[PDB]
Amino acid sequence: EIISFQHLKRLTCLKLWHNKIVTIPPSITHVKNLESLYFSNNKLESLPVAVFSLQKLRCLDVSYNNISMIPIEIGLLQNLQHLHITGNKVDILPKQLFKCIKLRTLNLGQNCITSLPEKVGQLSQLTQLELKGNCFDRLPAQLGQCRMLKKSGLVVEDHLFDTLPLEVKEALNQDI
Amino acid sequence: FGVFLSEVSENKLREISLNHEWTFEKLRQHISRNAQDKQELHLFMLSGVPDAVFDLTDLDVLKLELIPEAKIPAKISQMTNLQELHLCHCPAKVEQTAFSFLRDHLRCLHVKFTDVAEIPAWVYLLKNLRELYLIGNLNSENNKMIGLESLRELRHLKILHVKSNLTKVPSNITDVAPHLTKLVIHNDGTKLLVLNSLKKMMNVAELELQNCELERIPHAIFSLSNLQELDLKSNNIRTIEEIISFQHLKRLTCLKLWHNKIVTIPPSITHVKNLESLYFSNNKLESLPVAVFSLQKLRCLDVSYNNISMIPIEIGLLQNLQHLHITGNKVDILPKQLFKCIKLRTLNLGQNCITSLPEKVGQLSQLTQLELKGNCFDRLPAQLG
Repeated sequence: EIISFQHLKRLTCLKLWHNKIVTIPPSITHVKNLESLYFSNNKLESLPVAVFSLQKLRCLDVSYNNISMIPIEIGLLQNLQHLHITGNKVDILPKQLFKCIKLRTLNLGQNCITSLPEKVGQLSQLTQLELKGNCFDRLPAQLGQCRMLKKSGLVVEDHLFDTLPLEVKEALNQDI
Repeated sequence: FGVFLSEVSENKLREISLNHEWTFEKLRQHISRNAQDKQELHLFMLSGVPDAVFDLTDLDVLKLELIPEAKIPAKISQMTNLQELHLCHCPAKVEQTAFSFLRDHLRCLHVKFTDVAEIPAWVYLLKNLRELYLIGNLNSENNKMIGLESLRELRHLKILHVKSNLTKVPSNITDVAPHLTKLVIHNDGTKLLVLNSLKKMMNVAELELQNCELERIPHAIFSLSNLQELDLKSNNIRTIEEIISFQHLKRLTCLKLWHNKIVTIPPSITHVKNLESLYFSNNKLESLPVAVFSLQKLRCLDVSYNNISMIPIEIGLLQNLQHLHITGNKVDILPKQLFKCIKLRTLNLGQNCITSLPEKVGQLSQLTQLELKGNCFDRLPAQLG
């Protein structure tokens, strides 16, 4: 009962997994000091829509799930850090994460993504972006603007090391 | 005296001995590999496993080959940087208290090289696997039944891989699983395949049906919308299939097939506009391929292992090609437009005793890999320099 959580407003890192989570309630406004939430072993398809009320979160509760998007709360996340958006099917990803810079882990399995715009080349504070399962053969130029970050999940082969020998080759060769 | 006949009492001494001489000083100096630190150990000789091997903290992969025994306690819960484990002709049926940290953190394996009776079962039901390596396992149609609901259901399952069996459908009703992205199978015997796969496995980015005897490609493969394959290596592909389904699937980006019987390709190869990497070999061709100069995205020239007397005037296509490969021919002439491209990195033209090179090779100053065999090799001009 989240009216009790209105008096328990200092739950800063709520964590709970290995459970029967159907969905999350909309009253998660009632915890302002919350700065990180992460779950696992949850069954869903609908999007968590009450996330933009809480401005402080740095982790997402999105492992062992079934999801098709990241929701419209993307415009207000700035101080966030962790995205283990894993167990999904989506190709599109919204062009929003050039605004937020503090996020450092895109631990995103199961996404055969196609495009990675300026949002992937803007985040200097990031250093990690996991992906397995991909076309991995579009390989955009914004990855050339990624020398501040170091390592991705699977992309380091000669498919990216033969496209664009001036941007990404000089990037991932001056980095090491 | 009757003590020394009982074999379990001798198993006691071999277990105490193999715990004895594998100290930390001996075992921890043995670890060596480059990408991941695989603990090799002579496990065919090791009848019982050691346990001081669990006292090593930078070990993330290791291999088990020909064990009689089964020992792995929850002691390796502490060194939970492990993500995959090789087991081959190897059971380990001790696993109740240790099931949870391998259920979560371990996501991959090499469970190959068994029969169809001694098959580990816990690997079926730990819900967080990503890549399966199940080869050398002679899966008959009574052995199709061992593919059950949990590996049908589970989350992260990237790939699986099957080799050298009588199999034609190991478990393709698994296809509701959300990460089938590379399905690779070996040693087909027939041309039969199940229709449930392509309309429910909506997510394969690769497929490698090596060592088949088909000439068929699934024409109904249009449902899966992000695919970069057609691979049927080691197959007599006589004439290729209906390509307007490949016009629907214009997102074919890495099409490659060889050890084949390609006569010619129809001009529907223009239809895959998003095709950047393409390499063939081992096919009989002398004719000039027609529609090849429409593939603007290209990076490789799929003309390996076929003779050519006159290469076509199609090098006005190659703005951004990256690799040559042209092998087994006799030609001495090449047109001028190769100074258009600066993108290529391999002069890869085997078996051409060509005369010399024009000014266009001075285009490719940043190039570092040149390949030929046989030349006039007497001019060798300064545009190479």
